[PDB]
Amino acid sequence: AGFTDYKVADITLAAWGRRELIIAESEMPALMGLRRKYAGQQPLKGAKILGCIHMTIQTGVLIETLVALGAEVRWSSCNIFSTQDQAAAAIAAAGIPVFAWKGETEEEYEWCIEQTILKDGQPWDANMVLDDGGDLTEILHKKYPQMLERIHGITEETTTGVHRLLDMLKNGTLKVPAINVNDSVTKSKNDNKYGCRHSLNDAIKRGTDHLLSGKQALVIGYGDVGKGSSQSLRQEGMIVKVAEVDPICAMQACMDGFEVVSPYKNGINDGTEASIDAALLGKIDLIVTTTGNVNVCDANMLKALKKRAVVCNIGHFDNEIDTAFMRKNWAWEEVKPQVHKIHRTGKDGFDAHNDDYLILLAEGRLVNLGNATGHPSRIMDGSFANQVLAQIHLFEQKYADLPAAEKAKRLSVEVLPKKLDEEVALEMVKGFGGVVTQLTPKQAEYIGVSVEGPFKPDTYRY
Amino acid sequence: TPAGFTDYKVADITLAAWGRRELIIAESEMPALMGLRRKYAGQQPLKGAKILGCIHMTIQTGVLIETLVALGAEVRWSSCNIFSTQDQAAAAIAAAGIPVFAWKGETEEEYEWCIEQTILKDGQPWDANMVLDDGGDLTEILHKKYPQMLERIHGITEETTTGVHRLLDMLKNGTLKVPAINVNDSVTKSKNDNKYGCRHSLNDAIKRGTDHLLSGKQALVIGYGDVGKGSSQSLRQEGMIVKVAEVDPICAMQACMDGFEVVSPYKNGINDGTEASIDAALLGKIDLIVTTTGNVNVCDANMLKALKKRAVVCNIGHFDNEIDTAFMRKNWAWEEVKPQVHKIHRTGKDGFDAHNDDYLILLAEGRLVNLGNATGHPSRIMDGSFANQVLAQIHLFEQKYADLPAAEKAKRLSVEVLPKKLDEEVALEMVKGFGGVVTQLTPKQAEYIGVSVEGPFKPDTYRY
Amino acid sequence: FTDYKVADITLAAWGRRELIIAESEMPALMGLRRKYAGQQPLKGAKILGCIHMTIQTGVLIETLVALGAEVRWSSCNIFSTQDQAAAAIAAAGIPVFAWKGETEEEYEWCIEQTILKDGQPWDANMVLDDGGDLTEILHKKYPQMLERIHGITEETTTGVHRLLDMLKNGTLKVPAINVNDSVTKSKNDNKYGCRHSLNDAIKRGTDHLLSGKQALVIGYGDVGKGSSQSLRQEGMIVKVAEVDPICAMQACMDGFEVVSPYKNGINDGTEASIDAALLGKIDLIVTTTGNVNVCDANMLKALKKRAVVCNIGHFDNEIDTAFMRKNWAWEEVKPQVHKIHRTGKDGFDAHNDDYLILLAEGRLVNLGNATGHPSRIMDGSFANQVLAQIHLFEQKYADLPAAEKAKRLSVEVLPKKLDEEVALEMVKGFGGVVTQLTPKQAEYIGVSVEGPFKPDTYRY
Amino acid sequence: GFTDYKVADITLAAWGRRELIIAESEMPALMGLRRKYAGQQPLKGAKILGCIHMTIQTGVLIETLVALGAEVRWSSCNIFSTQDQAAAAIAAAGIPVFAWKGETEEEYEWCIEQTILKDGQPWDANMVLDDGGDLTEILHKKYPQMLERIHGITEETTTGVHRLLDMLKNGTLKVPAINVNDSVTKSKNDNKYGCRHSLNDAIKRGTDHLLSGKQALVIGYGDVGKGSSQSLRQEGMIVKVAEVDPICAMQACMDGFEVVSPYKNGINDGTEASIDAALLGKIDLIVTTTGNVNVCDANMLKALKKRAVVCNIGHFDNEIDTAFMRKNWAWEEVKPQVHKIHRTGKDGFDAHNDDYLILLAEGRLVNLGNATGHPSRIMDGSFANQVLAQIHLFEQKYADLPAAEKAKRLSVEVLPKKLDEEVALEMVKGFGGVVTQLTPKQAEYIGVSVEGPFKPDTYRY
Ligand SMILES: NC(=O)c1ccc[n+]([C@@H]2O[C@H](COP(=O)([O-])OP(=O)(O)OC[C@H]3O[C@@H](n4cnc5c(N)ncnc54)[C@H](O)[C@@H]3O)[C@@H](O)[C@H]2O)c1
Ligand SMILES: NC(=O)c1ccc[n+]([C@@H]2O[C@H](COP(=O)([O-])OP(=O)(O)OC[C@H]3O[C@@H](n4cnc5c(N)ncnc54)[C@H](O)[C@@H]3O)[C@@H](O)[C@H]2O)c1
Ligand SMILES: NC(=O)c1ccc[n+]([C@@H]2O[C@H](COP(=O)([O-])OP(=O)(O)OC[C@H]3O[C@@H](n4cnc5c(N)ncnc54)[C@H](O)[C@@H]3O)[C@@H](O)[C@H]2O)c1
Ligand SMILES: NC(=O)c1ccc[n+]([C@@H]2O[C@H](COP(=O)([O-])OP(=O)(O)OC[C@H]3O[C@@H](n4cnc5c(N)ncnc54)[C@H](O)[C@@H]3O)[C@@H](O)[C@H]2O)c1
Ligand SMILES: Nc1ncnc2[nH]cnc12
Ligand SMILES: Nc1ncnc2[nH]cnc12
Ligand SMILES: [K+]
Ligand SMILES: [K+]
Ligand SMILES: [K+]
Ligand SMILES: [K+]
Repeated sequence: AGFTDYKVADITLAAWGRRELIIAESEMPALMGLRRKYAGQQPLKGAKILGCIHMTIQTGVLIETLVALGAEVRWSSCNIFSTQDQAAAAIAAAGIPVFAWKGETEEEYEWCIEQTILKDGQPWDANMVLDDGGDLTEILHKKYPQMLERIHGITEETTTGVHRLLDMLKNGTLKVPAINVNDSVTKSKNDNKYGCRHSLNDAIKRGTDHLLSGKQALVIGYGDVGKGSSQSLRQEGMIVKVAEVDPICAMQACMDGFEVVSPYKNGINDGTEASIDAALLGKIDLIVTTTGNVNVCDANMLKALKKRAVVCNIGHFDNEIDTAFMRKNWAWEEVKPQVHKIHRTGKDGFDAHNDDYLILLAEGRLVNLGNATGHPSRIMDGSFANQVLAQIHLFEQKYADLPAAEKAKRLSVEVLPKKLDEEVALEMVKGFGGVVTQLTPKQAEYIGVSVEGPFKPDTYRY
Repeated sequence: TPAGFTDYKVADITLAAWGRRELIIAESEMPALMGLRRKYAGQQPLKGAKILGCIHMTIQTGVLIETLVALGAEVRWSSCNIFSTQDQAAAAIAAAGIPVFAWKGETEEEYEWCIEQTILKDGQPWDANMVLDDGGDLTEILHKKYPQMLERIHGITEETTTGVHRLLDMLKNGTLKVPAINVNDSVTKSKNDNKYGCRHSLNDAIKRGTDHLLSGKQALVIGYGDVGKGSSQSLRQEGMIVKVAEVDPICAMQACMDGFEVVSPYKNGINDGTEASIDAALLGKIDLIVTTTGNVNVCDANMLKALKKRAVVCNIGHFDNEIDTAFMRKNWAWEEVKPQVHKIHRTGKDGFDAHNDDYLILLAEGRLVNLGNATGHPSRIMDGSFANQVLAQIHLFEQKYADLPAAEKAKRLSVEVLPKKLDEEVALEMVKGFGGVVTQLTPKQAEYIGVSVEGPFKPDTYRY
Repeated sequence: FTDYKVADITLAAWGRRELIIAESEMPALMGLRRKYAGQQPLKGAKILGCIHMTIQTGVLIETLVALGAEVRWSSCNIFSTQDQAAAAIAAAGIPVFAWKGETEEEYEWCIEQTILKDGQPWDANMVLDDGGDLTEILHKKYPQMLERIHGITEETTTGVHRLLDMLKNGTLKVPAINVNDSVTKSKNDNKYGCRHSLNDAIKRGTDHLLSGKQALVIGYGDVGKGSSQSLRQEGMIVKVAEVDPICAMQACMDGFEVVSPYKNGINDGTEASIDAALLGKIDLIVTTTGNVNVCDANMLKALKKRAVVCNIGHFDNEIDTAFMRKNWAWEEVKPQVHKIHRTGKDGFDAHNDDYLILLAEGRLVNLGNATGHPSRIMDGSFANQVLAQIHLFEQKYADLPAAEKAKRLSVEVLPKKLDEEVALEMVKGFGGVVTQLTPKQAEYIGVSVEGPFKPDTYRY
Repeated sequence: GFTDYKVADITLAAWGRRELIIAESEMPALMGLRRKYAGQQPLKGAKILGCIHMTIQTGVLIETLVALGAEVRWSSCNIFSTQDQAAAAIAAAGIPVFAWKGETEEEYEWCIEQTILKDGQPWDANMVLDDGGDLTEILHKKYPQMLERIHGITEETTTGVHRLLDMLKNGTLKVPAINVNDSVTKSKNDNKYGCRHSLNDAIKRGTDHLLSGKQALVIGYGDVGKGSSQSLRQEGMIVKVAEVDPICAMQACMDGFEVVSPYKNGINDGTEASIDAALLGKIDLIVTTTGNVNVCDANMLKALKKRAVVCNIGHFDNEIDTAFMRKNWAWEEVKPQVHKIHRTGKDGFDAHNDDYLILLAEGRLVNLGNATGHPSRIMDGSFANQVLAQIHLFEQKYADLPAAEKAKRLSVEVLPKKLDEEVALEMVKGFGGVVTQLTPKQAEYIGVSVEGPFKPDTYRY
């Protein structure tokens, strides 16, 4: 009542969002377990969290868990297409500041982040940051250093954001410590891999309703996202080829039953059209970029792709695909929101029955969130249980209140302890109805662990 | 070849020409190992090395042995398991003039005697200066029984998870006398050999031992580490309905996401020692149990008593004590079907009825089943592991730990892994052997993600 | 042009964009347009059509029209229409009566609107049907219209069954072609189509993770085979129920555990007969049988809390949804997704944990909660439909003498050569290359180089 | 003093018996018939000439026929498919069997002749069980007087049925036959899932090659090609499929395989120029599954990637042009049923030559040649059908009918669906599966009897 401190597409979607949040709570036992465990302790009482992450139903359950543990938040999405408008509405209607809708312009995206940072035109009294991709983190360091003086930490969701943090640390420009949430095993080897397994073919089906069985796919990259993406397509019956620059990841692709190829002859990308394996790309029906790198589906690749191939990206940022080239040279025909036919016949107009087009999904933005709903609740449970534990840890450490000599000793980018990683995993397993076996004292002694764990040395790769 | 060569003990020297035929085939399947031969033969980096080697005497180990020799080493060899030798591999190596003491079907006494025949030459300690081990038995015998020989040894290169665990325990207790390289934890070993090797060779061994249809039947895999992951896939890809047990909730999470039901042999996961804690309804439905843990007594006597009639029991971890075979020897009658395949009649100890329906089928007497009942991992997978072995041997031999003063020795007494750059170079040769084409980063791309164009491509923290 | 009724005519441009995409996905059907356009084999045909008004059906409709036909069209399910497809067809001046979310009364009205033109029966002479509802209405309510109709081409397993029952009973009035049992229909559409579209519909309705959860698929015919694969490939632990031991054998060999909801498989009506331990572990039940009450009231009571319940057979009586309407409280999550609260009939607690999630109110879930089968699969089914329409229309049964009619009153399938010719176009659509026998090789196996390559008994 | 047999080594009998006793526990449909019909002795007076792979599984079939009252004289239908411990155990039981692994072609013919002749004269045979048609052909060509007294042939496999149908077409078939192959519990169990189990099995035993990540080309996508393709894909091979039948090719595409032809545009015109050399030069493994002739021809063999494996899982070895390889290339035996074929010439080879192919089982049925064929629990279905087929034709007593009645009965038929379903039910119970029973209302609703059959005869499963 009287609450106007938000901006969403349609507040009347709130009841629908609330119904979906109630379903999602039953799919997120690790997060709901954190709510029950810590609600009395209120470990986030006094925390004021700036949050920048895809404003989905799953993020709604994360926000309400932080709030239930005592935090106040101000929220935005980290992508212009990833918000679920009913989730945003349900959060705003609960009295929580959120600035997010599906289909933002770049200008609106920046404005939404700014509305979390500023309250009534002045810097909010923020003391914690939760980020996915590093955009909020970057704006705070470049534009609001006085705010970082009073911030105790950053908890960063995703591979790309972690890389940006490590670059700041290397350069001496990171102002507050961070937890790399991505590299919990219950994040990286759950969300990044199995989440894309679930949601990649999901988004492609919703966008195009194409049969995938029997068609040819090229997955660029075979890290955690590339592994999950390749499985998402292979399990549908696609004939999947994999490209990689890392020979260890390429080895895994071979042993997993994929043919490893390069878009470039002998894998040498010298910028000429002559370097493109036109015979290979002329047979590809679907290309997916998974790298976190720049220009891995480039202009000459796009020119050589089979007519009517689908082009999409599931890495964090759209510059994996040279969409700028396509905006400059080719005519875009909107099929429906986040689905565009790109006519390679020219820039000025198109024939409605032209056969020489590509289908681009989500304008090159994260395709699982742009054309579907991203990862499912029961996977995001893992990632967001880690986020909550990381917020608790850094808020309780109170870095901003430390003397300068003590700050220097704690300015780092760290992961959560393996014991907590395991405790999140156990809640996930119980959610499936799995029954973990308890070591006898002799067995725990034999392999050199405590019965309650941790069960593996920190070097273990799973 | 050498005139009058008698410094070996194998089952049947007439298998040597067959073994050599298979070695020549394997060379074509092991491009990383054969690349090291081509790259380093001229340099002879192992000239002067005298390697004690203890690892399964397979055709794949033959190619490893002849790679070490080609690079300048002398070796004396034994198997690290009583059932894992391929007799034609041992024969071909002996016929090449290489001391080898190994045959399929050793007794435990013969197994120990074979290791001692590598340690000893003409009744006295060989002047060994390198060790290559798989599981730590030779490492243990040297420390326990021949500690003075370790004064001349520059390093141990240890193949497998269990062996590394034993080394780390020695290091922490102050009992390890020479530095070691953990070959297991190269990604081109652990995430190639331990996983994909078992995927290939578990169902292979079960088929050769039993010729049982696997499709449609119920399996329980104990463990979901690298071997458990590969083993579960070996069975699921055949159409088994696979359930997975784990103590590690992270590994259990992966099993659930990989499409397996995660269960415990014990009610609520709690073993209280009693038969009442066994989930007898679960175990009464299981057609196949596979242990993969590297732990002790994970398929215990009460589980064995509860298993479905005519279930197959096997172990693919390094040591046989994963299964309580001792209980079965004490209480139940063993009927050999053929070598390494026994029906174990639960009707009693003394005799058995030839037509009794209440038996279990034990493979390889509970020893590593892929090597006991088939041929272990294929050459193209062992290529990764054994390329790492050669590089580790070169590294420790060139470091010359035994020649350092006692102060410098304390600084280098460690258990280390190979650097990621080398791991990557092994993988690249493996990928090329499949005909795969790795893409080269542009300078701008390499700058963008913060790597060199030549690698390494991942931080040391990366888990693949 | 006002001779239509759709949800929103302004969706026409969107539907037309998707029809142009779908044409590129349907080489067999577009090949028929190109090859028969000159002949106009359906010139003079007036086709009553009743099948899911999807984008794929739009390409079928426009193929029939391109070959000379006139049509009047309705959907064969209340939830399966894609409104943009219906709009695009209406905007092309083709009469269609169909929208997503019809009531049962509106569904019947829509069929009647195809049957009647300007308050009088249309001079129809052909029928295209999916499930047999239009066939049934013509026989029961408008039998004199059947005196001018040359044949029926029936799409699906349930409709074929209904045709054979009338043939057996002497009540079928016109000849029919069983389109379902072309191999490029039954062993393409019924199986692979459900493989594509079942997990699709479950994700769109619930966004549930499927990996690691327990499913029970009731049935293992073609739909059950495809459905089981749809779930297993996502990582579900899939159990299968069957009454047919041969289909059950296939499930075992395919790597599924075969179970019954009933102790020892005996469904004697009592709660005591339910395997409550089994059902208490199931996260998802999918019915695929074309039978009645295979997910019954006692099974629904025993199911794990928050399990998903859906049906991908033709009719919603596979699940006892009437029991649930009578006894439990329905909370709509969003269209075609309902939480059914087992706490009672009148009202519910918004935070109650004891509910089931029913998709599409028990109607065909792939069409109700997603878009049904993809264009490239429907290409096979609808190429057969066009060929079957050409064949019956040219036979001109309604014009034959009575004794000539008695000899042609049957339910037939298309010849194998045509089945193979559809398959060849589908294979070419994937870039596949079929090998041609040498004369010696064809002699050796006793076939012609042209084919057909298999005897009519071959099961593929 | 039983001497009416010839096997490799009779001392293998005890080992064979141990394996028969295990296989009995894996064959519930077949052992179910043994228990059901033992008292009635429905094959009393039957005298069966059998020609089928002398495996442990065939051992259980033979002893089921004998337990039901039959006498038999047995041979293998392939020179490499016998399991010598199975043959020894059968001989040691007093059953005439002439079979060993590694027969020459002359010995193969001699073995069949030893079943046909007893003490130098025609045996008083009155039934035939065959797998591939060689025994059936010899009887028709050489022993027509014996066929006058034979009541029927029960034929196991696709190729043998084709041969029967050709004879029926030509009016040369002299006795009726049951096509056992086309029971669903045979064709869609044995032909498909049996090859799924045993193809990668045989390749591993012959070569120990890693299959994951390598390229395979499967020629054919019928029942054997479907199972074979799955055998390789499930191991992680990248599997391409060739077909002449566009419906089978459509299935391969929808099952997630790339469909390719060895020949450019699929046109096999006999020229080297017609070979897709780029494709063949990428293939690590080629498997023929067709029942056809020369589907892996000389020009394909010349074009294959160095060190590719070549094998055949169709009934006969002429699927591959091995004659060409014998005539032009040097053969190096690696071990029994594994040969390197050196494409450098005919007159000897270099032991370190890199340009060779690996041929398994000299192109004969590779699952049986290099491993043990299908597993017992799959063969259970096929051989339950064989037993039922033998009972049916023996009880019809065709040989004793008047000429006019023979004419009405001379046919090639399948077993009725009710039997096919009952076999399937015993197989499902063997897995612990529980089939649901229709209610009366449900049976009425779909128009079937509660006991079945549940499908019309047109149903394809
Ligand atoms: N859409 C989602 O829901 C989602 C989920 C998790 C992460 N992500 C994002 O996806 C991206 C990848 O994440 P990750 O965890 O898999 O990282 P990763 O480091 O595990 O994998 C990236 C891979 O790309 C490869 N690569 C780099 N440049 C390449 C090139 N030119 N050609 C081919 N391969 C190349 C690398 O070798 C590496 O193996 C990041 O941007 C991450 O933030 C997205
Ligand atoms: N046979 C082969 O070819 C082969 C190859 C590689 C390694 N190995 C051997 O296999 C064993 C396992 O190796 P790994 O690399 O997988 O090790 P790992 O540590 O990766 O996996 C062992 C797993 O067992 C689980 N576990 C332990 N005790 C358990 C119990 N009581 N119940 C259930 N799960 C339990 C652990 O949680 C762990 O995840 C070692 O002995 C190793 O030397 C064998
Ligand atoms: N949704 C779709 O897109 C789609 C596509 C094709 C067909 N269908 C419909 O799906 C249904 C099934 O079609 P089909 O082609 O698979 O038919 P089918 O005859 O091939 O299979 C139905 C199966 O259900 C089994 N069954 C019957 N009663 C059972 C019971 N009580 N418990 C367990 N199993 C039982 C039968 O034994 C049979 O194998 C029909 O209604 C058909 O019209 C739907
Ligand atoms: N080894 C075994 O255990 C085993 C088991 C069953 C059958 N078989 C034998 O295997 C063979 C195949 O049996 P099936 O049941 O699969 O028969 P099938 O008729 O179902 O399949 C053979 C397939 O080969 C295809 N084909 C023919 N010539 C071809 C060519 N030149 N190129 C590509 N494809 C071609 C046909 O179109 C057909 O689909 C027969 O000889 C049969 O007797 C062997
Ligand atoms: N559903 C989701 N919600 C929030 N962040 C995500 N990242 C990937 N999927 C997501
Ligand atoms: N094991 C086996 N025994 C007999 N015939 C077979 N055909 C295929 N496998 C067989
Ligand atoms: K979601
Ligand atoms: K091996
Ligand atoms: K569709
Ligand atoms: K066998």
